[PDB]
Amino acid sequence: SPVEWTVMDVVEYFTEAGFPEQATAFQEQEIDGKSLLLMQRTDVLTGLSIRLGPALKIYEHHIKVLQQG
Amino acid sequence: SPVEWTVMDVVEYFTEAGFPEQATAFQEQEIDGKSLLLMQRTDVLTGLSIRLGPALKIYEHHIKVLQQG
Amino acid sequence: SPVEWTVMDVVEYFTEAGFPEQATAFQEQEIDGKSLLLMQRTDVLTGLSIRLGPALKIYEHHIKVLQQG
Amino acid sequence: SPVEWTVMDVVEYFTEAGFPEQATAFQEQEIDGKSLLLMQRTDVLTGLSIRLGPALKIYEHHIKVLQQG
Amino acid sequence: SPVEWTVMDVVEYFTEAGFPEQATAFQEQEIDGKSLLLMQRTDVLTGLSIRLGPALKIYEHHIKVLQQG
Repeated sequence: SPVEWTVMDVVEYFTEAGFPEQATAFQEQEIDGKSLLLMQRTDVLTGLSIRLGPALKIYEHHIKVLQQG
Repeated sequence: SPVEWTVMDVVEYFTEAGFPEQATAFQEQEIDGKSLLLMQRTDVLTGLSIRLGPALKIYEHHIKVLQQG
Repeated sequence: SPVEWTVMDVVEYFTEAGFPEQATAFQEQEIDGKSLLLMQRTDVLTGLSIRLGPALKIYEHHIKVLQQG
Repeated sequence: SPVEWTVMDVVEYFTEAGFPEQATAFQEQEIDGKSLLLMQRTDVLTGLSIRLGPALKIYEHHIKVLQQG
Repeated sequence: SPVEWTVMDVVEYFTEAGFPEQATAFQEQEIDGKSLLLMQRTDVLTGLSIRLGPALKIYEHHIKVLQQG
């Protein structure tokens, strides 16, 4: 079902996961669930224009978790 | 055949494929079919100045598909 | 343990370590101890906007050491 | 042999090779024949500030060919 | 002994090696001998804000040589 998430679904997920400031970057880059499942580490860390601290946790604890589950 | 595509052909491909806003980047970077078949992942995600969501699908389901065909 | 360090704990650590000018970058990027243990080499050298000389020592003699201890 | 080419020699080569617009970037970056033989793929695609399309051909059909000869 | 070099020692080295314009970047990035021995290729090519041609020689013929000697 993550593969079916809209951009707004992705924004809502990261808002509810505790990254409401960084969630808007997924809207800015038009990242839906299908694109989310295609992202690699450098895409999150350097491609979203977000601070490195949250970016590291967004990838390792959510994007990577989503791609593996 | 992609290898013979002009820059106009590459722009038309991504427009017809549903990326009309991103197709502009292929004109800006003067990417013909021969250059298209040389592109790697980071060239699409960071070399076109396009949004990451569309860039991820452009590489995975189009540039990669054309190169493997 | 480092995994529980706050952002201000991280800034304090690098201040005591002799990088007080670079310590502000960890505050800027909101890097706590959990984020610190997720960092890779390029994150320190290109993601903190600090000088390269201090960045190389910060990674080799502190971040690496903390991740390996 | 290319290893002896001056910066101007490199500029004239790419001018004669059909990349006159991109040839000035080798003057800007002060790339002589010895530097040319040290370049890797990302150096051409991101280090010359040239368009991606021409840069891909410049690496694949010229710089790589000179390094492998 | 290279590991004991100060920042200006490094600046002096690259000036005498024939890179006086690029030697200033080692002062700007506060790179002493200890930091010089930690540098990798991409640090020289993208982290010093120097022209690519000289940067390629600086890494291959000097920084790599010092690290291996």
